[PDB]
Amino acid sequence: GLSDGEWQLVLNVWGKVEADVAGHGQEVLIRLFKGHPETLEKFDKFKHLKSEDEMKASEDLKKHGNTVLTALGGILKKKGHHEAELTPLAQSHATKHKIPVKYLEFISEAIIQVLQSKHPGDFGADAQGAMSKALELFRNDMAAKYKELGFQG
Ligand code: HEM
Repeated sequence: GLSDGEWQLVLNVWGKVEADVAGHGQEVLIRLFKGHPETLEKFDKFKHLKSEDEMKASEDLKKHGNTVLTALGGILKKKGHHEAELTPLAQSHATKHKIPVKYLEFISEAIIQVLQSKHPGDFGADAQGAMSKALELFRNDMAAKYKELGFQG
């Protein structure tokens, strides 16, 4: 449900993430886990991190943040015509990783916070509104797929 100009604002600030995907991805998962501690409990591999300093040092957390934002970028570049990219993620998150839809709101919040924290000058009011709409469209489509698969949306 985005306009073409709102997709361009999203893809233009996504270019800042592409200049450093793993660094943004690491900061998103740290913000997700420090903001909403219960999300960390879905990651069996990341329990042992008892602090933001242990999370910062974890090369596996950084590698997983990289994988997370590389997939999200694949989804955003499709501008809404993203069913083929979205399906595999809704499949794996609804079944194997046991992620509720609400946790998707939390990581959406962490992404905006990261973008605002790292690019305050480039991520103004128009870019913010457009990225919020993009992440809402992703969340909504993820939830519709979960319902299709027999899960709570
Ligand atoms: C923008 C939203 C998200 C994206 C793009 C994303 C993407 C991914 C990708 C690409 C993988 C590896 C492939 C796969 O298994 O599907 C993955 C794994 C995983 N995701 Fe996400 N994810 C998102 C949100 C979440 C949230 C909010 C949680 C938990 C609160 C979560 C939990 C996990 C877990 C537990 C795994 C498996 C990790 C492991 O290797 O041990 N994901 N995610």
